[PDB]
Amino acid sequence: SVVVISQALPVPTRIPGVADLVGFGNGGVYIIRNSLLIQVVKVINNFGYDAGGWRVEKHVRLLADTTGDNQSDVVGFGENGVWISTNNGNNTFVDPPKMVLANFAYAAGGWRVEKHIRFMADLRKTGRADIVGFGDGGIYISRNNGGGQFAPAQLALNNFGYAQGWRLDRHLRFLADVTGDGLLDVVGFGENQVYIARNSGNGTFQPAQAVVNNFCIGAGGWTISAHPRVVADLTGDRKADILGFGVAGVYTSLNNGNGTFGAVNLVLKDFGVNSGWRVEKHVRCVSSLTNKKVGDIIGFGDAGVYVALNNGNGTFGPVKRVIDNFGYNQGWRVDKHPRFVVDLTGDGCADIVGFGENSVWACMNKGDGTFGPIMKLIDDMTVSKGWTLQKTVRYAANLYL
Ligand SMILES: CC(=O)N[C@H]1[C@H]([C@H](O)[C@H](O)CO)O[C@@](O)(C(=O)O)C[C@@H]1O
Ligand SMILES: CC(=O)N[C@H]1[C@H]([C@H](O)[C@H](O)CO)O[C@@](O)(C(=O)O)C[C@@H]1O
Ligand SMILES: CC(=O)N[C@H]1[C@H]([C@H](O)[C@H](O)CO)O[C@@](O)(C(=O)O)C[C@@H]1O
Ligand SMILES: [Ca+2]
Repeated sequence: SVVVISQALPVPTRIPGVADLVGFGNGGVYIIRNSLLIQVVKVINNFGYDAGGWRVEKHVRLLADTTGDNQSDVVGFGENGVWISTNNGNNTFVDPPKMVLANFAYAAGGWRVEKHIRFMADLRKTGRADIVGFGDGGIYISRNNGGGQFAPAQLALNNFGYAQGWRLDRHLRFLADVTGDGLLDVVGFGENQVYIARNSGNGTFQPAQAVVNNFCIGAGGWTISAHPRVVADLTGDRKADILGFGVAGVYTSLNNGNGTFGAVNLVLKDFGVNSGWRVEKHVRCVSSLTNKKVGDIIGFGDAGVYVALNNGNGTFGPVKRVIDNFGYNQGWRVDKHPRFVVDLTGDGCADIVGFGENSVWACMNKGDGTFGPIMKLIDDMTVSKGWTLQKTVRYAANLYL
């Protein structure tokens, strides 16, 4: 697959890759490096609930390469600005973090987790992540000029902001390449249309264009509470398509290749409301599970994990239950046990990792979208070791390649 940044998954992971696990726990930052030694290493005495007073409801914590060396850094949008702990290359990070910009923060700019979105993204092909925020006035960017130097925030576009009516309980915003030039464009599921704003590569986005009159709360009755939507390449040309988990099942609108979109089609009669899928019980993902390197469908359902494989053109094979685990029936809960679909083995076919009640578990893809047995990774970064959704943040992330 390709680099798409979403609200649900603001830290993209590489296909192929051997993703690491990163936890912002009470006591600070801990990593599990993907390797022959599986252990938890504490790396930063900060960015934690107790270590610095970091709060899920006030602050944002991400990973991103802010230097251009393909190593991920820790990035926190704190009370009064943006703090970065850079990767030292050896499973250590700079501590204390450095405050790079007095903006995009609770008390510097009036940023609110419940109103605004903050990402890091290399928006100008410099190799380094710029700060990008969907704020009040529109989209703001702080340019990453290297050496830890971030420029004062500049308005990238006067759209997709709270002022323009954008709401986290109604609407969705993504960064994804819809043209194939490698620049991440805005894709926004608004009140009545899906819009794109083309990335000009210079810290600005072009005027919004409506591309589809569906997939929205006011067009087709798509709600945040029942009908998740994603953007992902379903054909293998590196250009992002639209995919929605609706009522009858999965609908898509395919990119024509130039960032305009096709008609909306029902392509699979599963993974929707009518087949019993529920945002409160289940996790629904699109990731590459095969050597076709396109978006396949993965659902963590009741009885286990279900998969429908993309034929390579956005049509799908039959739904198969591939693992009898990680499901609601096995006690896995959306509010307690983070589950990710990411490559942990370097073959290009995404695997499964789940932060369970007692242990972190993984289940590896055989290379063809079928899976091996469940494997216990470590007894840490779990509910029973004091990690909750309300006080901790957990990601899969490529710290290195
Ligand atoms: C959340 C958010 O967007 N904050 C931004 C605000 C709002 O757009 C305006 O306060 C809307 O009135 O504008 C700034 O120029 C500012 O005043 O500091 C930049 C800041 O980062
Ligand atoms: C959330 C959302 O879709 N906002 C869009 C709105 C709404 O469609 C109107 O509020 C409907 O009346 O219209 C705009 O032209 C605007 O206000 O600049 C574009 C903006 O992106
Ligand atoms: C969420 C969802 O599945 N929406 C689907 C809707 C709704 O079923 C009806 O609009 C509700 O009355 O039906 C469509 O034909 C439409 O109107 O666009 C396709 C769309 O994908
Ligand atoms: Ca794999």
